[PDB]
Amino acid sequence: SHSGVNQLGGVFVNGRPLPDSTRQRIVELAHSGARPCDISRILQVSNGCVSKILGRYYATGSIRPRAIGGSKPRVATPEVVSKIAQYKQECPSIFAWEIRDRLLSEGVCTNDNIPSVSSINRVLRNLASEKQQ
DNA sequence: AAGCATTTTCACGCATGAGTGCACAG
DNA sequence: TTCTGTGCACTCATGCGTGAAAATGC
Repeated sequence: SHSGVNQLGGVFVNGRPLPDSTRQRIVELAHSGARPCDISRILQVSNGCVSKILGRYYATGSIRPRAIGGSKPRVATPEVVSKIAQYKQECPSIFAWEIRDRLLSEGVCTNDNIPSVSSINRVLRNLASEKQQ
């Protein structure tokens, strides 16, 4: 990414959150009685942004930005993960492909959402450390 | 009887960044 | 041969701030 200047002379990084320092400032200024437009002017942050941050702060008490990107589980869904754990639990010596075949035959997954063996072992590894935590 | 200021909204164009499944290796 | 661990490149459905138009407010 790269920094830029907005119509107010403020530096912003397109697609990224405003620095925590600015976010704290925003709430700090509001707390002392500054209206959103004042905060916008002083901190050279867009009015819409000031509004969103302040709004979310009042609703959640958080100044931290939410998680951008990533993705949601496609094959390793919670029920599938429970099942995988379920299979390993009752037969530790079981192979990933054996676990795959099971998820399929039992109908926990369709040929469209069946995890790759790799993912299955990844799931298994994720569970392993999880219980070490 | 007349407008500018504020605040509210959200389309935009951006940058991801979790989850997945390969090739490769032990 | 099999299997499972590593490292990678890919994917898109997210959330970002901005800018500006639509509401309000004053």
